[PDB]
Amino acid sequence: SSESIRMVLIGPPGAGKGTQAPNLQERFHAAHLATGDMLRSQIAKGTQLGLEAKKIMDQGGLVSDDIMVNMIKDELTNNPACKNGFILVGFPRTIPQAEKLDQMLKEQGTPLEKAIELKVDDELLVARITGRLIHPASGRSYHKIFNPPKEDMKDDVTGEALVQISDDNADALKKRLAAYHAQTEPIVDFYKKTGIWAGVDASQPPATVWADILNKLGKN
Amino acid sequence: SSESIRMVLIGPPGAGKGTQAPNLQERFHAAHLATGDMLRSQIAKGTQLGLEAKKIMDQGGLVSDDIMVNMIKDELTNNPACKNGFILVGFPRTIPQAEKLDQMLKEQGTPLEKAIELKVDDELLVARITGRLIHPASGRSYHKIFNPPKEDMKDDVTGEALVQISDDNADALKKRLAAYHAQTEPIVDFYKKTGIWAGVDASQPPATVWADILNKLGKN
Ligand SMILES: Nc1ncnc2c1ncn2[C@@H]1O[C@H](COP(=O)(O)OP(=O)(O)C(F)(F)P(=O)(O)O)[C@@H](O)[C@H]1O
Ligand SMILES: Nc1ncnc2c1ncn2[C@@H]1O[C@H](COP(=O)(O)OP(=O)(O)C(F)(F)P(=O)(O)O)[C@@H](O)[C@H]1O
Repeated sequence: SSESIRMVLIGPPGAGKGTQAPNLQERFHAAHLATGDMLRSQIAKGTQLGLEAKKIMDQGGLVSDDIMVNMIKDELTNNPACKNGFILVGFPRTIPQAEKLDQMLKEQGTPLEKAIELKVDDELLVARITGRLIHPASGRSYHKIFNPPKEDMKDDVTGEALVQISDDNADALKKRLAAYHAQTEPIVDFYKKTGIWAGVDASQPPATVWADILNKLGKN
Repeated sequence: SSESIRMVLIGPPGAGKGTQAPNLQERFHAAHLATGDMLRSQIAKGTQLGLEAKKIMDQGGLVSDDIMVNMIKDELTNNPACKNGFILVGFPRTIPQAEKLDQMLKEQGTPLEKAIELKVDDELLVARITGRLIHPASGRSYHKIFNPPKEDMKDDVTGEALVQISDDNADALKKRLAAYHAQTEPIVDFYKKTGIWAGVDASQPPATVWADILNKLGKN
């Protein structure tokens, strides 16, 4: 095993998934699989799933549980980086999706090993979301206080300007945190019942949260 | 005038919006605006709007209303193809969106000249969706029964294989078409109000529908 990870990283907006996923990524050289990013990449390719997703999506609807799970499957089966495990972010989001994912990873014979849930109190989140900065290109995020860029409003690797989002606000966030707890509790619960769940304290500085995770992972 | 147009093309899936859109382009030399494609392009280009849209939905969410109109406004202001006019397809879809789209075009100085609704019966529609073949790379559509390709499952101009990506499923179709109606009836009613709506029987053969459209537009 060791130097392979098949896991699911969950947490509310503001917990740092975008900050940890990349650390995990480089360590295990695993594939960082984001659902929306997979959706878009597939629509670009002119694939049957991509086109089917495209038409049902750009028509005011959502893509089916199985179209998602069939795409994840396509990725495991073809993505080059999917051979040293993966890091699934933002999926599942309903029980049946967690259900069909397990039933298909089962098929593939490559089960999830961990479901890391990043924990942090809302009050801390709606306060920390106020000062986030994203390199629009890479999506590399920084925080003006907690993980500041080395140069005033500049991306560490490109020297390009960082930007803050209009939705990066207290009111808008409160609605999203509420929605998050209501829909993630059953999935968290699903992962507890199968024994792969692990809580991590996301209230700690980045490097401490990194270490906490690397430890709950059990590799090494 | 005469060979300039600013309009919306509304109608149920399987109605024929994609099949007629290029005529309108020939006739008027204007841009084809499909919000779905607009969004995905913004996202991929690394714009603040791309960034926000890909944050909202990529977290299983629904992209504003304002992000949409503002993204359309970007097309208009800065896209050359949009200096002749534009053939807006698949927007608006709600009334707020219609009110917001109107308000911006009002401020802009270029309000819609026409809203064309493609009408066809639900029984036919499900049939239109079912037999649909598609050339992925170019997006060109065919119907294995009402408008077949010259060579079996082959794109007329490229010879490249066609695909069946229209969610070929019994119930789901009739259920979705019901959704379109409940969603769309107010947009049409909103446009008869504004005095710019024109309905078109899209059940007739393609060229017969185009002549109906061109006459309805009243620019020829
Ligand atoms: N341990 C930490 N302590 C304090 N701030 C942190 C910590 N880790 C990350 N942050 C940050 O708080 C903000 C949110 O983190 P990040 O942007 O990386 O992930 P998330 O907020 O979880 C999200 F992308 F995934 P999204 O909005 O998509 O849910 C950023 O400003 C980031 O710099
Ligand atoms: N008037 C017509 N008579 C017969 N077949 C037609 C006619 N117009 C279009 N078709 C077709 O019916 C199907 C639907 O057409 P098309 O793919 O062009 O538009 P629409 O279904 O209206 C859509 F693409 F824009 P969308 O999926 O965006 O909602 C295709 O199979 C195409 O061949």
